[PDB]
Amino acid sequence: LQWGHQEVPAKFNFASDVLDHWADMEKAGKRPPSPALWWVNGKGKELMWNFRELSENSQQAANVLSGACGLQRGDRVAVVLPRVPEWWLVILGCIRAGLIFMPGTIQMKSTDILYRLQMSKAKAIVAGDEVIQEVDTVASECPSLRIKLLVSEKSCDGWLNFKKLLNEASTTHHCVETGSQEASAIYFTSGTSGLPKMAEHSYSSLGLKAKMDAGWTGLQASDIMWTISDTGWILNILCSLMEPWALGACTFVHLLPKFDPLVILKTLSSYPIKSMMGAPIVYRMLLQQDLSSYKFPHLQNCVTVGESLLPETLENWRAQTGLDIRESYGQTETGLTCMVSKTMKIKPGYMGTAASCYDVQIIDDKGNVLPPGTEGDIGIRVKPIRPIGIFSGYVDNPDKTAANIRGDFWLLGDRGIKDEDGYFQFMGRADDIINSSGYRIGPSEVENALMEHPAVVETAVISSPDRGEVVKAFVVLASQFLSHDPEQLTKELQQHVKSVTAPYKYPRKIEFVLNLPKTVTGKIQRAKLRDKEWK
Ligand SMILES: Nc1ncnc2c1ncn2[C@@H]1O[C@H](COP(=O)(O)CP(=O)(O)OP(=O)(O)O)[C@@H](O)[C@H]1O
Ligand SMILES: [Cl-]
Ligand SMILES: [Cl-]
Ligand SMILES: [Cl-]
Ligand SMILES: [Mg+2]
Ligand SMILES: [Mg+2]
Repeated sequence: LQWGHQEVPAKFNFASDVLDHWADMEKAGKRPPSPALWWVNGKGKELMWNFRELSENSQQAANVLSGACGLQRGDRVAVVLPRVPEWWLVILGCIRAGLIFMPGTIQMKSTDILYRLQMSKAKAIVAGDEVIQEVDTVASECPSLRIKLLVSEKSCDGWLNFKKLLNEASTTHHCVETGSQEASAIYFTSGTSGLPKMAEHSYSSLGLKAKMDAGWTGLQASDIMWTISDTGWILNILCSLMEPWALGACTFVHLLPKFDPLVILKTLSSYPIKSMMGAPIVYRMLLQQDLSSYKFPHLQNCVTVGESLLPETLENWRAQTGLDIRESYGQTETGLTCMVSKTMKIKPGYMGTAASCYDVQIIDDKGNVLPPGTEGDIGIRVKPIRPIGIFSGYVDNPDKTAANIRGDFWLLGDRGIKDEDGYFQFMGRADDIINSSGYRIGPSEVENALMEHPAVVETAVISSPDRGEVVKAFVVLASQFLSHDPEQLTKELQQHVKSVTAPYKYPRKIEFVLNLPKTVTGKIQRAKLRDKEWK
């Protein structure tokens, strides 16, 4: 890879360097025993660890992984757990013992579990009892897999008993003196644009970056943050674990087994949660609940990431709660990239300014920095100095990593515009923009236009070969419209878009379909549709 060099300490480890500072303050009486992790299941069980208990209990976890499981420094460990405290303990265990943690969603099918296990050559899997049947259907096809570690109230033959081993383990573990650029995590990307990519992160690219970013949410040392996230995604490590614990703040975890928005509302209203992080969908769902009946005067900080925060959602939330939602932007490869900080003015439709380690710019085809107000590719300067926070590269695929470097910049693959104050506005995934008859057409606008029509339940807008190409809509019809003549309905839909947007943006092709392809997270796979359209 030719992408600069870093200015980092030789060694870094979040457990030893950040977390164990807080444990030591408590132990030296320099700080009172302060809550670190507060977990509830929504059924009347709660558990809380202070910083000393977290440190002792996660040292036990490192002992289990390194001792009982025989795992050696650099060994790769898949972690497929729901929102249970053992996820936080196991990840910390991995960090202490110098093991590469590889989190995945419990929402995975057995074919996804096979793909990840095989692709990553995982030596271990840590799972809960609701995924062990799926794991065991495919585990024999995974020749690198040596250890199956189960987190459960029950035992299963073939699986080591985490909870029992944890309790037998010493609360003293000698934390590995891990290198700042040594591999700490592998995150599989969610698969929006294609097969999941294996994104390697270092001890510093996660923990030092998080340390440097600490407090961007508005969180402070005496506060409680609720990050609402699947444990399988990078959001969970960066905001659920690292942000609060860099600050000595408490992280709040609700099992939330059904992701029920009324449960989220009740939780916010019943617990002294000062800050929350969730995808835009969380706020949208909350706005459809009865916010007159469930007040949360304690809540101060509302942040979001993952997709565009609609000005409409921002404005309704403000009206209904008196709070701002502060948007952030990034990707698995880069972590927190742009954000609206606690002190910054909120500009609806904009996702903030560069995160501190980063020179984020809009760049042209040659890698040159563009003036404000010009649409281009969003990029992070990586030469001559690669900033702390950027990942280590795609596992096994250095060609792929190199292919995203343009001149001095890492390409995010997203289009944007930067305003006069340096705020970014997201302008779509670069590969999804349609070029027809010398026009550039973004799919979101066409999709939104289509969705206004009562006939349309869901839609994806993609390029199709023609005039170079043409705008095509895939449309899932409302049941009552399936009986309509499709030629006539196509014309009616084409005419409708032509009336809400620039007429050069209308879908010249419309295909009616019964479902759209989506990732495990529900993101429409436009690439997949596009690939098939071009054949
Ligand atoms: N505030 C925001 N506004 C609009 N889009 C956002 C955003 N924050 C993140 N994103 C989108 O989410 C992407 C990062 O998502 P990731 O979690 O890294 C997996 P993905 O890129 O969807 O899958 P893939 O890499 O497997 O194709 C960004 O590159 C961007 O397109
Ligand atoms: Cl320290
Ligand atoms: Cl729930
Ligand atoms: Cl929204
Ligand atoms: Mg991506
Ligand atoms: Mg509709």
